[PDB]
Amino acid sequence: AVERTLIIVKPDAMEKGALGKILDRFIQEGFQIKALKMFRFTPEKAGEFYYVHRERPFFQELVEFMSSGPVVAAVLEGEDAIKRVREIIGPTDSEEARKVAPNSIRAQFGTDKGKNAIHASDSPESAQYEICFIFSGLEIV
Amino acid sequence: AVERTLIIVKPDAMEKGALGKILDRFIQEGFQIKALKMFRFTPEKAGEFYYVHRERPFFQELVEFMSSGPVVAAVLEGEDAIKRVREIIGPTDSEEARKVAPNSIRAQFGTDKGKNAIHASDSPESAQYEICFIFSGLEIV
Amino acid sequence: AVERTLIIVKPDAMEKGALGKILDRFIQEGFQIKALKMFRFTPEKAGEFYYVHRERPFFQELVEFMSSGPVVAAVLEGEDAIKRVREIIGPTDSEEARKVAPNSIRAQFGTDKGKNAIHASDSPESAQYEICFIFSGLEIV
Amino acid sequence: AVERTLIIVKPDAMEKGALGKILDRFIQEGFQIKALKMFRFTPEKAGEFYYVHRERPFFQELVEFMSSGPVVAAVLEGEDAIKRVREIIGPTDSEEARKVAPNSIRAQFGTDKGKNAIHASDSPESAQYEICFIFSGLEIV
Repeated sequence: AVERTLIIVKPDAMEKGALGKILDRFIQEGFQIKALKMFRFTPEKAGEFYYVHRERPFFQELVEFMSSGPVVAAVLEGEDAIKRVREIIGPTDSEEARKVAPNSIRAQFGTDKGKNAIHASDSPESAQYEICFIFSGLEIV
Repeated sequence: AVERTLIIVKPDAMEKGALGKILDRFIQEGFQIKALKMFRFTPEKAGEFYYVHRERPFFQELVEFMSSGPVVAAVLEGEDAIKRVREIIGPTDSEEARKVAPNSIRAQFGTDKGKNAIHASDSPESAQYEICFIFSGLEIV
Repeated sequence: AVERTLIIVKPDAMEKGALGKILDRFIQEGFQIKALKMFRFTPEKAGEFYYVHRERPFFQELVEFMSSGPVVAAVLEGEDAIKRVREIIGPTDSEEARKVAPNSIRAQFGTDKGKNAIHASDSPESAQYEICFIFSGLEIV
Repeated sequence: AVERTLIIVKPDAMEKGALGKILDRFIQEGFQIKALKMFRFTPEKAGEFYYVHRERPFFQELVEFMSSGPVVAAVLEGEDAIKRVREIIGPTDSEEARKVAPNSIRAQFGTDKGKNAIHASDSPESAQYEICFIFSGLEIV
C-alpha cells in the first residue's frame, strides 16, 4: 500500500552539499515529498526522537552528532515507501554500504558508521512516531 | 495516569475575548500547558481534523465555522487529563451546559450547539491523533 | 496609528500560572492578539534575540534565564500599541513597579529585576525586529 | 558583502520533480541554505506576500497560481547573494530565458511567463520583507 516514511539528512551530508542530490534521488525513485523543513535538534529533542536507543552504547554520540548542526527532514510518500526507502539508503555503516550496496545513499554520501548521511524510519511503528515527532498534520501538504 | 489532551478555543470564544480566561481556568484546574499556538485552519485542514465526522449532518457547518477565523490550540497535561478536560468544558450544547453543568467552560462562554466556545479531544485515540494534527514533538516544550 | 508589538511571558510568570491572566489583561486593555505561541529559546537564540544587550553586564544572566524554560510570545495590535504596552507592563524592576505603577503587569506578577514576568518591545525598531525574530508573516492571523 | 535572499520553488517546478535539482544548483553555486520548508500559501497570504504587485494586471493570476499547490521556500546566504541569485534564475519569461540565458533556472525548469519555476527576491528591501514573511528568526539555523 501507499505509505509515509521519514528521512533526515544528517549534518555530515548537509555540510557536504548533498541535500539537493539526496532529495533528487527520492524524487527520481518516485516518492512524493509531503513535508520538508530545515531545523536543529536540541540535545534533549534528539534524545527523545531516538528514545528507543537510550540504553545503547552509541546513544550519547548519536544524540550529540544529531544535535551538532542543522538537519533537513522530509516526509516521503509512495507505494511500500517504508521498506523501499530503507533499502535505498543502505546499510548503516557507510563503508560497508560501498561494499554491498554501491548505489545506496549511504554508499554515495556517507562517510562511516556515525557520519552516515541520512536517517530513515525503520518500521511502520517508528515511521508513525518519527513523522509526528517532526511534523504536525498542519505541515503535511 | 498522566495524560495529554488537546483543546481548541473556537472563533466565537476568541471574538468574545475569552482566550485568557479559558487558559486561566485550565491553569487553575491544575493542568500544565505543554504546547500553545494561534493559527487558522484552512477548510481542507479543518475537514481532515474532523474526518471522523465527515458523514455527519453538521459536518460542513463545523468545517466552515472552524475555518472562519483564527483559533488557539493547547496541549494540556495532567492526571486523567482527557476525561477531566471533557468534564470541565461540559455538554456540547452550550444552553444545555448552563442547565446541567453551570460551572463548565461551555456554560460560561458558549452560545449554542455550533458556537460552543471550545473543542476538547473525546478519547485517548482522538487525543493522540488531534495533538499530532496540530503540534509536532518539536513544539511540545 | 495602529501598531504591532511583541510580548513574551517569561519563565517566572509561566511557573506562577499567570499566563491566562496576563493574556486576559491585554485583551481587556483592547488589544488584538495577532500571533501566539509557546516555545523555548535555545541559549544561542536568546542571545540573538537580545543582541543589542550583548555588551551589557546583565546579558549572560538574561540569556540563561530566558532559555531556562518555555516562554509564550504574542503579537499585540492596537492604536499606539508599542508605548501603551510598555506602560501596561511597567518599570523593569518589579519591586519599583509596585511602588510607582501598582496596577502594572510587573507589579502584579513580577518578583524582582531579573524575574520580572514579561518582556515587551522597547521601540518601533525593536518591535519590528523582535516580531520577525519569533513569528513569520505566515504565523500572523 | 554576505547577504541573505529568499527563493520559492513554484508549483510547476514542484510538480515536475525539479526541487532537488534546483536546490543542488544553489548549493553548487556556493550558497548556504539557512532555512527551508514546504508549505502552502492561502490566497490571502500569497496576496500579502506579493502586495507590491496588487495593482498589476497579472496579480490575480499570480496569487491564484502561487496558492494552487505546495511550494518550497529557502533562505540562501552568500557573498552578493541577492544579485547573484537574481541572475542565476534568469528572465521572468521562461521561453525568453531559454533564448538569452540558457543555463538559468527558468530556462531549465520554467515553462512560460506564469509557470516560471521559481521566485527570488528582487532587492535588499524586498529580500528583508520576503524572508520575514516566510521564516521567523527561530527558523533560520
